[PDB]
Amino acid sequence: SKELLAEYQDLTFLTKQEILLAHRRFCELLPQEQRSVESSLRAQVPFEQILSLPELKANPFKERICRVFSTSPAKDSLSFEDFLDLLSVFSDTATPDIKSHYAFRIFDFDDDGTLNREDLSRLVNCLTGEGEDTRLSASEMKQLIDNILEESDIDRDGTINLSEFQHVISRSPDFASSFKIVL
Repeated sequence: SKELLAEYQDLTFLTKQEILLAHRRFCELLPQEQRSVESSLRAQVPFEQILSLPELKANPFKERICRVFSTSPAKDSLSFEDFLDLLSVFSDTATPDIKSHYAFRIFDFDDDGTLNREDLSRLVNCLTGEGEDTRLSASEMKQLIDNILEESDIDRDGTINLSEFQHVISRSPDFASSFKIVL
């Protein structure tokens, strides 16, 4: 995390200065839970330290973004190698397929390759239950999940794979192109 030496697997769209600027962002992000002595390297940066700054509060996808970036167990989360590989997906120069693959992984909670009906409900409820979702506004998406899955499940298993997601979302890849960062 804090050193630039030990086995950095980063096949990525960032040149030598873009990595140095992103390393300075990761350095400002690093020190509150380990405040002065930087002891736990491939473990911090955590969701507590991502939640630390102003506009990471009513963004319903910030814990989803953290989980696709690294994570697996709680508190052992976004190391610097994860830190570069992630924003490389949103870099200018990065391909529409790696951005549509990231959009699939926001809906695919357990990362097994398939959007199940429960994981599509839990993602869409995370963004829709913010500005007063009353009982009819909850029932409209709780009925429309089953009907989106019934129509997009072309292969038969009752669960949306990456081929069936990209048949609805990016067969001509227009939505797949619109995922750019400012670095």
